[PDB]
Amino acid sequence: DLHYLSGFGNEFASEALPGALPVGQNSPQKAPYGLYAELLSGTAFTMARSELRRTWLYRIRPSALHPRFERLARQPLGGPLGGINPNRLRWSPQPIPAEPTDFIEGWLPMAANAGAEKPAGVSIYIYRANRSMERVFFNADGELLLVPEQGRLRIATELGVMEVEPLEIAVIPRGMKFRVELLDGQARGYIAENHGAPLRLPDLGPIGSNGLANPRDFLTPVAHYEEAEGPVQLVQKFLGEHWACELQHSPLDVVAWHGSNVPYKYDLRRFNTIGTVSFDHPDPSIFTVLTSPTSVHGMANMDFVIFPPRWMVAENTFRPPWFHRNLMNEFMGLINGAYDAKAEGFLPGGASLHGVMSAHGPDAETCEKAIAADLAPHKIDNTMAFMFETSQVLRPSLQALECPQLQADYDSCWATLPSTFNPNRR
Amino acid sequence: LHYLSGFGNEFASEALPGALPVGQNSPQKAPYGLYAELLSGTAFTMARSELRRTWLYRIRPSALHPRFERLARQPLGGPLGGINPNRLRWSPQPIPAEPTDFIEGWLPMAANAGAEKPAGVSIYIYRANRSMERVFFNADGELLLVPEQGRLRIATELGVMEVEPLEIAVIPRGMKFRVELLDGQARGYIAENHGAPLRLPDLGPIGSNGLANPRDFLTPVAHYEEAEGPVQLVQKFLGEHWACELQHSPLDVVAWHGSNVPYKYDLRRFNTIGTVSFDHPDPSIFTVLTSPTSVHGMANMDFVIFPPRWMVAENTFRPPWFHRNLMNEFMGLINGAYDAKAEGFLPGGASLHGVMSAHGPDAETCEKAIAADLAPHKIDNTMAFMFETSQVLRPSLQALECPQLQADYDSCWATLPSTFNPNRR
Amino acid sequence: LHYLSGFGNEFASEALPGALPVGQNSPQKAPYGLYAELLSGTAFTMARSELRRTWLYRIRPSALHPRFERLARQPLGGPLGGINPNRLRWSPQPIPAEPTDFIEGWLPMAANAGAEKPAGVSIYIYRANRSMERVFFNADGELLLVPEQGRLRIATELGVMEVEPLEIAVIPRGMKFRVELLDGQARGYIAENHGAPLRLPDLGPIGSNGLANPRDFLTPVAHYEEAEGPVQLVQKFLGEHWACELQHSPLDVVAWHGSNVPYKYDLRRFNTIGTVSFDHPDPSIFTVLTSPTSVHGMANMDFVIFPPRWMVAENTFRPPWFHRNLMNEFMGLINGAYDAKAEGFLPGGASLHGVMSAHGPDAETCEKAIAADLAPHKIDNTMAFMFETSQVLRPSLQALECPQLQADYDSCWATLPSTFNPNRR
Amino acid sequence: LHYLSGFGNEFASEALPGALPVGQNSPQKAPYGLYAELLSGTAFTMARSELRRTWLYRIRPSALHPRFERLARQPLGGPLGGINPNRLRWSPQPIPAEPTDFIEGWLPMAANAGAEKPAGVSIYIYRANRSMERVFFNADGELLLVPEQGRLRIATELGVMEVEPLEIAVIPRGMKFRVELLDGQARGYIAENHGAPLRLPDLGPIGSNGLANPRDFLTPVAHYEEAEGPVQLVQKFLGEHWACELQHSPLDVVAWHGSNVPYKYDLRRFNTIGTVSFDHPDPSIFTVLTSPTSVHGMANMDFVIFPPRWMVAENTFRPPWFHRNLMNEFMGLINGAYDAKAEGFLPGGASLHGVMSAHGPDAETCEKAIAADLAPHKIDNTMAFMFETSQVLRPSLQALECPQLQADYDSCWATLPSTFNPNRR
Ligand SMILES: O=C(O)Cc1cc(O)ccc1O
Ligand SMILES: O=C(O)Cc1cc(O)ccc1O
Ligand SMILES: O=C(O)Cc1cc(O)ccc1O
Ligand SMILES: O=C(O)Cc1cc(O)ccc1O
Ligand SMILES: [Fe+3]
Ligand SMILES: [Fe+3]
Ligand SMILES: [Fe+3]
Ligand SMILES: [Fe+3]
Repeated sequence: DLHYLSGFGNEFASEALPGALPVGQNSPQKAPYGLYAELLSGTAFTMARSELRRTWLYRIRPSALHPRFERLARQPLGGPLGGINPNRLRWSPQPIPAEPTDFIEGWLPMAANAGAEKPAGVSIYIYRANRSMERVFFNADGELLLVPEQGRLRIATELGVMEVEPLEIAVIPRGMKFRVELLDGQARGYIAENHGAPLRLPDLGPIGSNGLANPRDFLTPVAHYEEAEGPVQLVQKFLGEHWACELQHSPLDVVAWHGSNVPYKYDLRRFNTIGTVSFDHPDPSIFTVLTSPTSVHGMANMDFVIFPPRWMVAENTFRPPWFHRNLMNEFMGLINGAYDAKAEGFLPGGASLHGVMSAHGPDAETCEKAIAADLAPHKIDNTMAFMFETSQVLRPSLQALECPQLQADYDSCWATLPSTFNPNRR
Repeated sequence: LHYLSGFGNEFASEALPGALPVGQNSPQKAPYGLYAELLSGTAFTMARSELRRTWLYRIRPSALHPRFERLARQPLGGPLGGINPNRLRWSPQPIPAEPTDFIEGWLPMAANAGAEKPAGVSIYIYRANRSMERVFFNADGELLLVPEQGRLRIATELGVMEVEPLEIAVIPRGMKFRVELLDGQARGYIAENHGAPLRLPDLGPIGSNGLANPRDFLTPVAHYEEAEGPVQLVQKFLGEHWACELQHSPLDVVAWHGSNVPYKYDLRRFNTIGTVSFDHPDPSIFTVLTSPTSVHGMANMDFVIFPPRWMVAENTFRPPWFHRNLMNEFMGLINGAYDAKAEGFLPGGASLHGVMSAHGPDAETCEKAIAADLAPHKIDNTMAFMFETSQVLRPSLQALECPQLQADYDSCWATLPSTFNPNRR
Repeated sequence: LHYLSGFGNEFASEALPGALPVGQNSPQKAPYGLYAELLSGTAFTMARSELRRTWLYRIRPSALHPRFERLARQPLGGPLGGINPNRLRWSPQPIPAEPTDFIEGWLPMAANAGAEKPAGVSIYIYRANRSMERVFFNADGELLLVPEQGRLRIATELGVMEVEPLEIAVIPRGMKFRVELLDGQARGYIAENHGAPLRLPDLGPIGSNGLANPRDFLTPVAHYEEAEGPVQLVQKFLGEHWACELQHSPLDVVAWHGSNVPYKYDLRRFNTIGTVSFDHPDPSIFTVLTSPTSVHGMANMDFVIFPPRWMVAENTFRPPWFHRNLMNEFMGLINGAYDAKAEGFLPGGASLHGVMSAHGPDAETCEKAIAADLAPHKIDNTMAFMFETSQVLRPSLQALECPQLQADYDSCWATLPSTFNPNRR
Repeated sequence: LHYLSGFGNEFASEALPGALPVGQNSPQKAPYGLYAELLSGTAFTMARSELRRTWLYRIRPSALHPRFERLARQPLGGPLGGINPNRLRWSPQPIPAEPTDFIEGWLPMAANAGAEKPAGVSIYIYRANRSMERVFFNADGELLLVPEQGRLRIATELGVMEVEPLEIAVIPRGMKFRVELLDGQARGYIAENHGAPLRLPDLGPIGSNGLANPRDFLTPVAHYEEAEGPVQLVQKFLGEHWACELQHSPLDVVAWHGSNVPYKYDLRRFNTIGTVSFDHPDPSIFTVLTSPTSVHGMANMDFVIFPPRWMVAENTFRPPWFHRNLMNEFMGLINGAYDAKAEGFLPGGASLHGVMSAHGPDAETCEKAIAADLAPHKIDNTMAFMFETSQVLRPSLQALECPQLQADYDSCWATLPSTFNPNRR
């Protein structure tokens, strides 16, 4: 049923009725089908064209037709930041709550660059839901990157419907209205809420003009509108708060649209993974799928990086990640299988945080196997881990620090590292 | 009053002949026994196009002052309002009965940050009923002033300028000035720019002429005062008023040269660019002045106007399109009526449409425009404007409790009908 | 003929279902037994916004060809003309009698450099009376086509597009095509771009919409030929036509994806921006496409048009102002009449005003515009354009020797009167 | 021989203790009575990342020389060849019988410009059968040397380095050196860079390690000659050899410090990056050194290698894709065989595929690569490379008439079969 349009960054055009898009202009005095033209400006008007995101919508009712928004009683993001804590942290998977919880009600704040009330940089959540949304929602605080881990989602957006399963990702532009339906009854996955410059493909450098995530594989849904008359709740997230009003129509009433500010999805199984074909262990920036820049050239707001099935051929090399201390902040999760660097304790749905200059690296067991291994071409398979790497430090929420799922002795995973130093034998 | 023209020029003005040193900035014995002082409006190391600095030749160094002390009267110390995503509209602000000079009468409307940590832009509406009997400088930012009622006579260190409704003036951060109310009372708007100084927009395809022409930006000529007697010196620092008493007038600059200057501009001289075919151009096209960030293309704020202009778009919906925006749109009105809003938006009024809030023409403007007979139409007798900021503008507590805040703004859109017919393109 | 819309898109098109490999570019065994081939329009390492590259899935690789040999017929061999700083105007070019297909009919008009050392821009007028019975590619640059008389049907590697006067078309460097004349004969203008590929201008204050809207740029859908038999393949290299003989059609691309594409654009769809107040905006404001240099702001060439448009400027001299320009202004005319010239400038004609040559409205146009009663006037039924280049344009020997070159173009300004009266402001 | 390590370092080396002035560059009385001399490899005002300058402390200043005089023997005086778009391949070059030292033996293969107006890049193959009994510098550009047969002992102003096949060496413009042939004869390739100095490529997502690691670039330590006796000093200027005679050694630098240095690099140390999944990455991914232009992303030339490497791409056509390129591809071979060409391409040989020429794997390689059953495979015992330039490479007349030019290179692609079946995905 669902068709998609391909090509990251494209000026797309889609209409659900023939000729619904005005021809040769954006704002006819009398629009086709008696629709209303509406502009969704995702960026300042004066961005360089390469950075412009904006979409013209031709819709049954203007978005401006809504009564006063009011603050909902139920607020999942109102918990305070946790205390200062430099420790290396790891969480076991999050259980799905018993009480009714839809997609937006189910975000568990893990760690963020700032407090919810003054969004900046990145905010990280784990979502757990057991109901489809019976309302429509937009996020005024940022762009959303969704990384499903358990259960498929059907995401009905203003520009059309997309379905996403684990091993795929989805991105929803700031301000865009959507409704998240659960195809498998319940769902769990990771969210990076990006409050800065929109995610986009990394500069490829010497990799050139193809590879990593190829832009042909980024898919955007085709136009689709609803005509359901009767009360519909519109919720927006603003400064961390859920506010709502009630409409008497469906706000997913866009019959046609054209432009570049679009929801999209991507299948990580399609990543054109580049790595070493010789020796050593490349910097994990080499696995970058999407990135959000800052005004500081080369220092991202965040990089979305993956660790996929891949060939390991490095000769005479310590193949797992090197022991590491980073200016950046490293938040990892796991979609399936096991991650190469950690023998036990890092499960799908789990998470780790190694903040600025925290000493990390492969655990004792992994290290021991790696040095002893007899090296031949080896394909890592049946796994997908990822990282949200942020320039700003990630402060864990109080909820996360108080989480029963917060493992108590993560530090022990390094505790048995032996000295093997012998100044007498090079 | 005489003026020097040319936005961004290296000016030179002297109130006494030869008062400027010739061929250097720092003579050992300066003409007329004046003191050389440097006002660095930017870091020393800015590229030359970004540099703002003025050399002052003055009777007493600004360094001659006793300790500043916090004033009890603090117009800008009120809290920030609570979180509120709603579309907001305010009726004109009445002028207070209590004695209130220019600096005492800034009503905080909305700001990117709390007054104690200035960042981005702070927006105010000023109301005053007294001329200033003292001198003031703002350590927190550059001031953009947009008079709505009443003329201002502004005595600055670099000289005197007068501004009336339909003109704007800008006072650089740290520059001392004193505001006289020529008409007894005054009301207008203020954008306080805590970021990169306002400048002319990059014209892109518009090229090398158009919009605000640089020849129209006017700076006053040198004028000094020789009052001996106690003068209060007030500064705004991190939101607070602090003061000391001097025994001389700090407006004692006999000559100056450089680029860091106060200036004025008559909005009636704007070379308005628009469509000459069809459709409705983005309102960035009406940009008068802009403050950039380190992110190319994304301003700290754009100052944009909606002036008398020709509407000629054919087969077009001529009023603004329905819109949702990353940026934050604060609109004011200097005179007349604005084309997007039939009623409720008056001179001295304000509207705030925050990031991604759904806005556009009201139901009435909509009906009329679709049924209108398209033909060249001169919009006249109006002047609206917008301060557009990239950071969200947080309404102050005062603005949210304001009797002038309209209770039923959302109702102006309430009667928009569905006209959809799936069976008729 | 179907098209794909959106300037600069990563497009994907297949003439057979699933002819595009899914999830990769280079399968070991490609669908349908096709061959993968990459056309790199730019260096691999360009920033993504500047990247132009298309993947092709074709019956035979382009590498399957015998040695190229120089043809005896060389339309572009003529030398550069002598040095001449004068203002030049040519009448329309007659179509020659002898058989002349599209590539045989380019009359070199003016160019930044000799044809054997391509640089900047080379300008031609094409005259043809035969469809091509061969396939062609230009190794020297991107081709901007501006038809003036006659429809073209252009069969490219990526598919077929048809172009008529008032439309333009661009064929990327190195891409193979064949031109069929739908009307028996054809005439038009060519800008051959040896520099950075043409693209949409930065809009500055115009914002995110306007001028040439990206949705209006159309790219053909995949289309392949299967005619076996002998086919001549010609390439232009350093000004010369070289050819080889193939035993298959080189237009055998069954599927493709990417961003290095031919496209067309309808100039009637141009969202024309201009003055809605007074004065006369810089003609850069009419920019459709632009080729930049490494010097920001200074294009290799701007392609600018002068379309139907409302003139409403008040108390203004509305025709172009008198002008001297660093840049070099080559004008053509697709239909109608141009606003700055009253006689002598006809469809298919050309004018050249080089670096610092004094140009402006002719005496007749000037006289009328000063005397006119001013009111809203719609310029209609006309399309002029300009190729504006930063490097000087050297007229060819053929152009300087042309019978179509007018002998007394200077005379059109000869009657400009003084009207200066120092006693009457 | 000892070396200092780290591409782009501020190095410091002295052959006598304390010969480098401490804490300054220009003492009034320098240690040991030496002369200070600055070698400015770049403009003074380059950003520091781009700066190359070396301070020398030497026995006599370089200014002590008689007038230079044009040599009668001119190795590079032959003209450019005619225009020729064809794909070209040459067999290895024989070494001439006549006495020919390093600089006498450069055979021009292809260049962006005629020797008299150096621009971009010039490519040569050197053949020599004598060591130099004289000293040489190149005013026209930086030299990248790629030995293929025979070892070199290169005495430079900054010290002595030894280079063998599989290593490269770079000598900065203007620096003096003398080449000794350790094996009696030598043959190899040269890229003469007339533009921005070669440097490490921006790594992009590869990040902060990989490709050529900076620690592996080695520079010789100070070494001076005290001999008095006749020495000929030759320079290449605008393509011509000019010489004067000294009665002392110009390799008399006792101490030096700075960043403008000769260096060498072992290609066997290249941290090769490639696909660990599928497809065939752009060969830019093999970049060792690059020379930029003012156009970001578009190199003057990239130096790229094809080294021993693991081939794991699954369900993939593993050899280079068929290709047409804006850029110009000159390939060479140091040892073994290159993956894309079954026969005809030997160590010492060369290919040129110019802008938009159709290239790709030969029919033999292609056929085999489609049929092979894929498994992990280490390509080994090979080293090829490419000089890829943005400007077109014109082959010299010498190279076009060279007996070693292969008469039927096009034949290698002539047996490419159609395998298209439109009725079978
Ligand atoms: O495994 C980790 O925790 C992250 C990581 C991955 C990698 O490839 C190199 C370094 C590193 O810290
Ligand atoms: O009228 C408004 O509120 C502001 C506005 C002006 C305009 O020209 C286009 C869009 C827009 O929201
Ligand atoms: O008429 C011309 O020749 C071209 C031209 C057009 C314009 O709008 C302003 C100046 C100019 O030279
Ligand atoms: O083999 C060649 O001629 C050079 C080459 C190498 C490569 O990896 C991809 C394309 C290409 O043309
Ligand atoms: Fe790390
Ligand atoms: Fe708006
Ligand atoms: Fe002109
Ligand atoms: Fe190639």
